[PDB]
Amino acid sequence: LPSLCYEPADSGSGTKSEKRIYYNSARKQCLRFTYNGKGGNANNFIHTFDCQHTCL
Repeated sequence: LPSLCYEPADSGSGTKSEKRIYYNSARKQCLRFTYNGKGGNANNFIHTFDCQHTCL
């Protein structure tokens, strides 16, 4: 599994409230989280398919 799949979810730093998807490596599921617009890390997908295809 790619190392980004174990990066913790990170809302970043902006002022937005975007709905994003991250891979929860403890649960082995792609779940919703809130992203603020800027920053964060690579465990941050626009769609669920992107997440499931990368980390499952």
